[PDB]
Amino acid sequence: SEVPQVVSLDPTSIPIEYNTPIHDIKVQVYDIKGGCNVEEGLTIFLVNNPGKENGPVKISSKVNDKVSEFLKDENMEKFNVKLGTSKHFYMFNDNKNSVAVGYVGCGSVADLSEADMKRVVLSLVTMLHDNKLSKLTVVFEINVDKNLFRFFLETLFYEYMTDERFKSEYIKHLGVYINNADTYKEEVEKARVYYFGTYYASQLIAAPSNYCNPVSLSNAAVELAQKLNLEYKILGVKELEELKMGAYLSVGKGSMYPNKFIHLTYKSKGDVKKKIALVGKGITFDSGGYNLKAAPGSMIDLMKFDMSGCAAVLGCAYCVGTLKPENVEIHFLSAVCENMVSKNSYRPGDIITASNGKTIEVGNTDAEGRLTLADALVYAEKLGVDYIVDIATLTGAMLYSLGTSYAGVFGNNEELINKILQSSKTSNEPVWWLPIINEYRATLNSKYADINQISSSVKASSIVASLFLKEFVQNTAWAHIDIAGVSWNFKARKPKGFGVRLLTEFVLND
Amino acid sequence: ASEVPQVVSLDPTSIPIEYNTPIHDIKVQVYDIKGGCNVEEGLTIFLVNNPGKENGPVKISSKVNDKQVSEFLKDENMEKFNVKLGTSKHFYMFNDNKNSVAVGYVGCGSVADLSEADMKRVVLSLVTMLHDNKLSKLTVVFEINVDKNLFRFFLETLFYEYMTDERFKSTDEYIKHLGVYINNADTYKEEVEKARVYYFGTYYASQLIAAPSNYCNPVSLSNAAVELAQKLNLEYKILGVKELEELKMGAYLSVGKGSMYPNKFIHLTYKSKGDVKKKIALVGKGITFDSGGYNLKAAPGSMIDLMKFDMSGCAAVLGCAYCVGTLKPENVEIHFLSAVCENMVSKNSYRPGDIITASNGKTIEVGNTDAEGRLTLADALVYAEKLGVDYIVDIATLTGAMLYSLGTSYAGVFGNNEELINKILQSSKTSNEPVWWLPIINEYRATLNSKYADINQISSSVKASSIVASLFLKEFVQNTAWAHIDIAGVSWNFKARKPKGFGVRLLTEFVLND
Amino acid sequence: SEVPQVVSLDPTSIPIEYNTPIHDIKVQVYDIKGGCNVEEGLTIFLVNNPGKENGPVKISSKVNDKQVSEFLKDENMEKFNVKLGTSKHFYMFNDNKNSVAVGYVGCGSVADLSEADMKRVVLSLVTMLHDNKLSKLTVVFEINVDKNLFRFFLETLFYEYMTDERFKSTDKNVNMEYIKHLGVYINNADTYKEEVEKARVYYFGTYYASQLIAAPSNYCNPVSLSNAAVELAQKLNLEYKILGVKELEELKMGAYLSVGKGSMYPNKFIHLTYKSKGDVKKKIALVGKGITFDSGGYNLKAAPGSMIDLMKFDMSGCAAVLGCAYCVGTLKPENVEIHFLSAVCENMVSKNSYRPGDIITASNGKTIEVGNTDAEGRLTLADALVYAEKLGVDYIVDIATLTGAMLYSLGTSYAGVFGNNEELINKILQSSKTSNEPVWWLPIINEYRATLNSKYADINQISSSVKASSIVASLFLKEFVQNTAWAHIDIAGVSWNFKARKPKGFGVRLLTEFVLND
Amino acid sequence: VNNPGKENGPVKISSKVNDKQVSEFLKDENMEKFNVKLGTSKHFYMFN
Ligand SMILES: [Zn+2]
Ligand SMILES: [Zn+2]
Ligand SMILES: [Zn+2]
Ligand SMILES: [Zn+2]
Ligand SMILES: [Zn+2]
Ligand SMILES: [Zn+2]
Repeated sequence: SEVPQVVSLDPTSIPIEYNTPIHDIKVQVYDIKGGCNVEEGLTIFLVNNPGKENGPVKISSKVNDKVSEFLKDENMEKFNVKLGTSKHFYMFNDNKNSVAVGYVGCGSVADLSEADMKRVVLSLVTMLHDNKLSKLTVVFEINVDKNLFRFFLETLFYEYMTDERFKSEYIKHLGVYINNADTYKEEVEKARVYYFGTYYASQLIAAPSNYCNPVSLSNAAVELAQKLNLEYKILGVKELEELKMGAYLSVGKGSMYPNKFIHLTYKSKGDVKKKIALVGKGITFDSGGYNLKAAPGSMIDLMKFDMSGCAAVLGCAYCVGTLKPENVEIHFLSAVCENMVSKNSYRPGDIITASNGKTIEVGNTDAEGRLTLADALVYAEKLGVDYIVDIATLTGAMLYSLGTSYAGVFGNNEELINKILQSSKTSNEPVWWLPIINEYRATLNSKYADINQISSSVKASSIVASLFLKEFVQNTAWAHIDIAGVSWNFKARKPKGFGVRLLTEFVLND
Repeated sequence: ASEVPQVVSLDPTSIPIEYNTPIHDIKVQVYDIKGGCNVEEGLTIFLVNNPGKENGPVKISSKVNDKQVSEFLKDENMEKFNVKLGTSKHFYMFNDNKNSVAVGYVGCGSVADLSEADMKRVVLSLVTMLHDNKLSKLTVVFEINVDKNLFRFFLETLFYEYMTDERFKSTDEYIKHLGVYINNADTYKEEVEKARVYYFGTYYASQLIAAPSNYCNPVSLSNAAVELAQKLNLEYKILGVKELEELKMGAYLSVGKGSMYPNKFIHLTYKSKGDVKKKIALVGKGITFDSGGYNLKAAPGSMIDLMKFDMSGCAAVLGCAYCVGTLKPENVEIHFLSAVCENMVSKNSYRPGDIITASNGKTIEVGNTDAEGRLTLADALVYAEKLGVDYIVDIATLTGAMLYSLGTSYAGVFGNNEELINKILQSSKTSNEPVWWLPIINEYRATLNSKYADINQISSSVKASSIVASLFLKEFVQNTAWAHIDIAGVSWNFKARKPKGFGVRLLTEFVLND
Repeated sequence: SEVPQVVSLDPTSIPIEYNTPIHDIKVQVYDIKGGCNVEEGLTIFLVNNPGKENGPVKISSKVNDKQVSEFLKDENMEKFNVKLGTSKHFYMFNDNKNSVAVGYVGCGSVADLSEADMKRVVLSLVTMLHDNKLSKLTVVFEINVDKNLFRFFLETLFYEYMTDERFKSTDKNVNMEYIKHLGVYINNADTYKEEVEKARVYYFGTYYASQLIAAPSNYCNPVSLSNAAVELAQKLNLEYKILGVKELEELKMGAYLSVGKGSMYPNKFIHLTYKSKGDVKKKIALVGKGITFDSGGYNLKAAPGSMIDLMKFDMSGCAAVLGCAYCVGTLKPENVEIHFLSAVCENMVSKNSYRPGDIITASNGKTIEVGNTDAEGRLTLADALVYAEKLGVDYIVDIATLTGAMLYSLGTSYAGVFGNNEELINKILQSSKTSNEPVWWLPIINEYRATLNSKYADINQISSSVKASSIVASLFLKEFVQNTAWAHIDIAGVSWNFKARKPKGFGVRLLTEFVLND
Repeated sequence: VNNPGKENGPVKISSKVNDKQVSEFLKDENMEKFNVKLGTSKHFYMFN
């Protein structure tokens, strides 16, 4: 638990902000029914137009200030609903008080996608990032699901929150005019919780590899655990050795940082109707090892993110510990380590031995993720759970298959896959089912070991990796969410925290 | 039918096609296992498994109508051999008539329900027993459960794998009969001729794909489709450059500018003789060589020597024309399409950057001349939709990225309509040509926003090419249920070094079941 | 015969210089025993010190001049050593009170100078002649050389001295004057005298080859090159025949014709024949790869190190053959009949080009699946070899810039020879030794044959698994010779002198010694 | 076994064998069903 250092100026912990300004926002919801007040700060109307370009903006809600003149149709026609196009204006109201008033365009379609709502929020955040306001209020002139409302809120909080921890003001009030604002009120605290789980995950991901390394990551998780009263355990090298976690130990052989295997457990208040284990890939930095990420495209500069799976698990723990779902036992697991080049590193060609006794021929040391997951997956399975769900920035191939938006889920059990897809729906974190194609299993037949780590022929890498992992779950329903492609936001230069909400929604729904 | 232009008089002017294959001469007889097996001339093979017991012993359970053969195949003899999948053994013995018989088995493993890929393995083992053995008869005894579709798949695969394509051999004996013993033989009988047609559909597609690009060019490919149409009584229109310009197919015409072969757009039509209740357009990418154009395929792994196969879509479509025209399904009108052209590098080629106008008036900014299939498909889809069909299904070797997403064993199906997608997946199950449903992610659409044209041909940010190509193709279908099958990954069998003829059975099952 | 043009400024012939200044040099050999007259120009001593690594210069020849003998006393020479390629210049007045330039080039301490050693010597000697205005050079051999080496010295001096200025316009060298006389002093002079005009013919044959290789692809294309061949034959009284496309079609040379499909230039197959008066004892076909430009085709030479800018040299094989024709036509050997074919064409990217994957049919009926369009050399040679074999010949020797792999195996000094007959290969290694053009014997490893098994055609052009591509290409060519002793010299690595940025003219001497010494 | 001259020629076994069943199997009429293409093999189980 002390972090080793090369020089005294090496950080020895990950800075985390738990108490964010976003927690300092008092939120109230109101029925668009009763009309809208414009007493203070910034008022935005979310508007669309079926049959557009988009067409003009028309406000439909009645407003309790003669602001009404501004939002009359002569002036609003000058503005259109093209998705994400916004305008806001300052003006005085019935009190000669300063009000700011505007709109965000919501396209032509009256049902809105995960990604369109994102574009909506980004535009709204833009406005908040450049205006000092005590208050913002939001008027929904577009239909939205209870889930999507939350998503809007979550996304608003997350996108609005800025991470300043490595650099050497916010609204205090959010008001919302919806409609059946009773149906919705309850999404508010969930949103806020989901925001933090997400944001927290993002604090870990964004934490560079020199702050966030196996030891610091393990201390943080223990601290998180402590705050939620989750049971915690950090297996160090000696117990990982006793446990013969050789694939896992092999990957970290090269690091100055001892392997740390995080095991957090959320025992449930209820009757124990599902033991579930969430297993995240925690490579705190992936050099690729001796198969160094040197090829144009390999993105060595981003490989602090290769623990995104682990962070997503941890952020999910935050949400679970907080919202306190009933009837579920949950295990939060991650084989945390670093993939480094060294005299001590495992080599291409090494035959290593997983904790289940499977010998594995390493054909490429940058495929280290499935090696550590193999050992965690046996550990998970030994727990006697019903469901194992792992989540990993496992394969560059994701980017060529589903790309940066949707993650793929592979599995050995249809009904588990289905519970993941439905969590996808309600978490509004897009996941798509991908097959484990058994025809490819032959390409893992080592000549010398029991199994190859990688195929040399097949290029469907995400599929071979799933097939590899599948060899390490004997008897338990298991799904593997590969987030290599979706985890970092390339346009915005930051983690999405992808997966926290989806995993939480998953333990909440099933 | 047009003249194939030539540079030299030695340039071939048609695709050689073999219609009467040795497989057609095979007499197939199906017998019910309950009557026992006669084991005489040829090679008699048992398909045996042992469920649950991995590599378990061979036990022959069918009655054999020969005391010497029964003696040889008693459990005590057979238990020393095992059912490991694809394992095989040959036996030689004298039957009750003092006649030498060859018997054997192919292990079918320890899983009750064989998968398409398992059965391929079995068939491959079986075919190695047919190779290098001058046999007049093979008899195959099913001691494994298969449904009707798998049984048919067994025969198609057998026929297909057994057949050897020797059209291009110059300087470098098939069974005549095939017995099959299986339980409830009478229910399987009807798959036999179906399998025979499917085999040829596929094999025919395969001959076209395997045909090299000097043989199989736009003129000779379309001529082949005309000929096929004439043999099958399908209607046909081949649209040439003049008619294509008139139709304003500037996407399709641009790709072909750099070729010595004029574009030729194939429109085969099968109409049913009774009231037509569904109209379907099947559209295949038909790029008879894809050099990549100015975006030349030069990078390692780009496989420019396999690029004759960039008309696999069109082949699957034509092979489906064969199956449909042969089986004559009712109440349906099918249009078989394929904007055929060749993507070459020339003073006349279209360029990266060129802005081109499709037949629906949409302008396209070309980012990469090697993303040419989507452009030819664009105008095909516009054409297809002007036919006013209920469904448009395209099949194309569109994106190399398929090799990185689903690999070489499962094609991707995208579409704008779930019902149609489900019908394609249904057809996947029953044809046993595996397809997986992949999303058209609307969030990527903005990366197709061109600063100058209505739309970009390619995304400059999104590496998910199959999805982005799909999204592009979707811009060219206004109002019709449409699906798109990316077979780039699966069309060519790298291990066997031949085409699969993939899609033919799939498309045919689609047309037949719906 | 008419060379097509795209614009009127495109050259319609290779410019060829036949009367080179080297031809105007009167060469006299004298016996060293009678002493050196030192009366004008430059007198160079070739001097060694066998044993003493960089030992001193000590002149051994009597010099018939008090003053020049004084200057060359041991005392005065000691400051200088014999390091291979070292040289010095001296200036003095002879007995006739005339200014006289004298010098030496060091030939090292190994009494047996190798090809590459003698080349360094001639190189040093040529630097003494460049940047100087001299009417006469005399060279004094104070080293031991056999007759072949003496000839090689002369051939090399001539070749290296000659400067190719056909493409200079505004930048012709104001300062290139050539000696008009060359005197040679050697032991047993009479025995070396034969070698002078042989050297002179050998030099021209190789220079001629060199001019064709060095002519860029817009000057040297398949029509200009074959027009040059015809002119050469005409000047030498050789029977010749240029097969054009219609005849190549009738001959079903589909492999050859496919390679040239993409070219704005019609394929032209050169066939020249030299026949002895009297009994023809040996009949030989010499086949030269003649790709006048090799883009690689649709497998374009785009990768780093593919040296596309050099690909004018892809007709080096042809050039060697044609320089051989020059030597053979000039020296008129007895009891031979030599064919000097050359399936000439250009490998371009076009709507008309052949494409990877194409299956083409060679003139012997064999179908070939093209796997890479930049393996065109073997395709043209396949048909050239069928044609050669049908001539009823005893030996077919091809020479070809076939494989860049040659740079990884033997590099830039030694060519590789492969073949189907040990005696033929040994005759090649025998002519290699007497021409001083180094060749090394490499194996046709039959084990790699299976990788040319095509699924669809009779044979693959290329291996998709074996990287020993000089061997594979030999395997392929072997398929086109049924029943004739045949060897293949792969000069991809040695044809171009990278250090001097010009052709070596590699092969002419080798092919000539081969033809002569039979 | 080989077949000199005949590319992919028939299998012909010359050795005399000490068993009448295998002798039968090895008769020319059965063995010509097979060819000598390098590496091509067949083998059959029987009772002696
Ligand atoms: Zn890695
Ligand atoms: Zn990794
Ligand atoms: Zn392309
Ligand atoms: Zn293409
Ligand atoms: Zn080449
Ligand atoms: Zn070449």
